[PDB]
Amino acid sequence: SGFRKMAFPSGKVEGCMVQVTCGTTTLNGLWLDDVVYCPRHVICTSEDMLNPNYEDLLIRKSNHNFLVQAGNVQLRVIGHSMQNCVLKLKVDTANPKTPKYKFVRIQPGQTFSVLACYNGSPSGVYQCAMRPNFTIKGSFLNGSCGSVGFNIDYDCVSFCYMHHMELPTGVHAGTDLEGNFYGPFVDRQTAQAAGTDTTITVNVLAWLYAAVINGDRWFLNRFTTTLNDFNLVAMKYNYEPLTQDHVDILGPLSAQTGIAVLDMCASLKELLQNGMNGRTILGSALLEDEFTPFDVVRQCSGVT
Amino acid sequence: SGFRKMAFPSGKVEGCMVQVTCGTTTLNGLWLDDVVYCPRHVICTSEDMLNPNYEDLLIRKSNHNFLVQAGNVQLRVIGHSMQNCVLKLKVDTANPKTPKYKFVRIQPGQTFSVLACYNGSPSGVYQCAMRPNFTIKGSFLNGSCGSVGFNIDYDCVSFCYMHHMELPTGVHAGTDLEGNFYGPFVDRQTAQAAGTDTTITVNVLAWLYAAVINGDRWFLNRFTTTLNDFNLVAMKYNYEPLTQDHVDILGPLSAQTGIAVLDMCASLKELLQNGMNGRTILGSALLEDEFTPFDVVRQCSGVT
Ligand SMILES: CN1CCN(C(=O)Nc2ccccc2)CC1
Ligand SMILES: CN1CCN(C(=O)Nc2ccccc2)CC1
Repeated sequence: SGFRKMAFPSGKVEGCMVQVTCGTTTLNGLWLDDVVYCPRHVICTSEDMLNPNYEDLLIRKSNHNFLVQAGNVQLRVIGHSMQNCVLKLKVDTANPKTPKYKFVRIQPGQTFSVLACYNGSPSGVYQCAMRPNFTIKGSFLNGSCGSVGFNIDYDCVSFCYMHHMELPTGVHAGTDLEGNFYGPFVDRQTAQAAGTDTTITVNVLAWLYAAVINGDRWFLNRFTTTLNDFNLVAMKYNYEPLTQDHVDILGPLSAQTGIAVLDMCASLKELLQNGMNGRTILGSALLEDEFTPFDVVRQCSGVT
Repeated sequence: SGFRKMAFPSGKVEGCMVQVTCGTTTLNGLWLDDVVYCPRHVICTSEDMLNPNYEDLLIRKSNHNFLVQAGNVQLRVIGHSMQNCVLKLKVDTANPKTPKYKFVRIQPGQTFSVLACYNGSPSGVYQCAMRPNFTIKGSFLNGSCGSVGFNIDYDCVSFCYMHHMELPTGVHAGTDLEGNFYGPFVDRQTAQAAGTDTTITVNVLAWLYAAVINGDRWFLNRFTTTLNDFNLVAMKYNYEPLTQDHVDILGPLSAQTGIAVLDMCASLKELLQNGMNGRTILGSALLEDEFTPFDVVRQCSGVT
């Protein structure tokens, strides 16, 4: 029993983190097989970051200008190609600790673990969500760029995020491992403002199921509702619309708890309309939206 | 920028997790050098757990009755001794992945990472605190016993917790690695009720410093207070008393922020007396007490 914001074990990813240095800029890289992945803005001075022409900047760089260090051993760079907003540095040694892996572009509302790194060294690990406005609310200081987000499926690591940017508003933007930014963000130091940070409604409902399962039940009401009724209320509170797909995904939690999904929606509606009145749910005073229904099934069943 | 509930990288600890089976009971063990540490209630049937005489139960057990599996390779048990509420199983092989380590008995209010395991396999990692009533609010299902709490100091892992018990109230009790329970708890299935779960006041203040540092400032008031005045208010709200030691520990955050510790106390006093009025601080609607001042210095400085 008990319900925690829980990251995946980071060890498989620790074993992939390296330091990448280009001139004066040092940041993190991901060593998988004989390729090191890192943000292409490694080739930028902070001055460059105002109006960087990455192709032009790259002409001046050789393989020997990219210093790649895995612990205290240097990796030889034998090639590099810019793929979108990532550099792929080919090195002459395959990472002996390469786990089984995929690159997956996640959808907004999807959760993942971040291993925050500095100089190719892990500082810590925490569970995030891709917000509906394609930002993440990370913890990232200077040197954290190249820090990655991942999921683990038994022994396969699916890398979904590489950290690139902090917006002037202190939220974070980055890419998939093909170097495509999530949302409208670019690796430029400029006015980029995130859209509305909506609540991930399906994740809130899953978390309400996790609460009931762990004994926090005070918020269960006598009411039900409909998707359309629920959604009129959701929208007014900057919650994402709930779809039949969302209802289908919550099915198992519904079955296990014997609480219909629309009944729970109607519990959630009253919480929105009436607030918590100083009460808490799994030790939170607001409605948590960074657990997916899969996260809730996983942690309430003990998947390893 | 940004502030996250952040666990240590779990990889050094992943490499120590094994499965221990005695008859029908399977749970987790910690393999360091040629010793595997696990909860002594591995020798108990759920029936035993009502009124277990561990010495008597142990007479009937041989080295060959303790099945120790590290991945899919069995470890030979060549000896075992009961030390308090832990079994130490001597095995003929030293764990090749043994990191630098200590056993440290932590104080209440101290934070640590848990690597939740099932059958010697890590499921996830999360940051806890030892509550002032010596419970932790964990996430632990059947088979999680032997899951450990730790801190990392660069490359040294200080193991502080081994998980043993869930109280009837769904909070967790366990031991240091010498097998001494934190607080008044025993490995018996009975009426054990935790005391008052007080708020770790020094941790709240550190978190208020982390907020200011990350730009959340709305709660900064024009007032100051004194330790005695603050404490009259603290006590009424089931906050731990604040001591000069606590003030001394907050010194660096005070220096960095230029907010005197007693000024921040007086901000915290108004928060207690006036609530949040529907506002949030680092995306929380209550006052977080599971970051130590050291945690706040660490994450705001990027220690690896
Ligand atoms: C911008 N360019 C792109 C091409 N390029 C390479 O090095 N390519 C390469 C890739 C894999 C192995 C060997 C060489 C130089 C920089
Ligand atoms: C309860 N007893 C305690 C003694 N004991 C041992 O095996 N001790 C041992 C320790 C280290 C190496 C070899 C033997 C049996 C069970």
